[PDB]
Amino acid sequence: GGPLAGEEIGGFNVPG
Repeated sequence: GGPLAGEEIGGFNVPG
């Protein structure tokens, strides 16, 4: 949840 990645949908982290 959020504008980047970290969750199944979105998140707060880069997809690194």
